Amino acid sequence: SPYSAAMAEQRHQEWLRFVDLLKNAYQNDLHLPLLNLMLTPDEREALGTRVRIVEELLRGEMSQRELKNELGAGIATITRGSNSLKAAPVELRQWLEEVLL
Amino acid sequence: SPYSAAMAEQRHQEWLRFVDLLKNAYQNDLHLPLLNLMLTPDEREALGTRVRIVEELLRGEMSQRELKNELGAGIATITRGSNSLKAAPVELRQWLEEVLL
Ligand SMILES: N[C@@H](Cc1c[nH]c2ccccc12)C(=O)O
Ligand SMILES: N[C@@H](Cc1c[nH]c2ccccc12)C(=O)O
Repeated sequence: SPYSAAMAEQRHQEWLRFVDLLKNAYQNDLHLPLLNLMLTPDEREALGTRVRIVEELLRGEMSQRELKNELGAGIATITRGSNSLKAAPVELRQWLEEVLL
Repeated sequence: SPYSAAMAEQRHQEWLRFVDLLKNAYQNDLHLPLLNLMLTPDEREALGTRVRIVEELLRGEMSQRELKNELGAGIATITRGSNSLKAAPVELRQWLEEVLL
């Protein structure tokens, strides 16, 4: 059932319903309460850490091992982060270099 | 070590940086690739489902058991959603009723 075409199309629309919800929360300055509701504390912590991983990977100064030890993350976490950043569109990465660095 | 005011301070700074990066991404129409970068596929799926949990809990029509069975979720997931909703500030909750119902 989970691997069906119907379940996949529903999943895509459900995700975008969240994205649009959050867009509107930011517009009405309800983003912080919404994200407190919608996420667990450990998810929020992971997201704060992932920002630093992306930042430091784009910066290119720390090695992936240095980065793991600085953040208390596992090597595999850093590697997933690196894989995802490698796959990101150029337009995002270019912007991230502007705003994160 | 993770259980200190210093680490709580740092975690919040890091979380707010994510929140503000994403705020900025929405302003620049880069939210979609940023969320693809920063979240896993199971995380996005879970967020899409949690929007439905919150929607159906506010609607008040389905029982929590009906909800669990419709979404293929555990009872305890529905319970966590219900707990967070009961604790939500009224401004957030009223706005969710507005936009989701
Ligand atoms: N998009 C990534 C999410 C992710 C996992 N670990 C990370 C570490 C850093 C940055 C992003 C990530 C993925 O699907 O795997
Ligand atoms: N803020 C909630 C996140 C959550 C977990 N499961 C949910 C189900 C529905 C809505 C929100 C949630 C929490 O910390 O537990």
